[PDB]
Amino acid sequence: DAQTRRRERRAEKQAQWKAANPLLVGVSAKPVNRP
RNA sequence: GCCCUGAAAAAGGGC
Repeated sequence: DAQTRRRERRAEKQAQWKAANPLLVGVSAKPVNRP
């Protein structure tokens, strides 16, 4: 189809969403900033 | 068949 294909074009929407939605991404997979 | 929206590995929508 074209949507499933468009999803590959959504990697920017996914990586932008995934970047701010780790909570909805692999439980226990949230980065932090306190070394 | 082509997309668009959804983050989607839902749900949706237009042509």
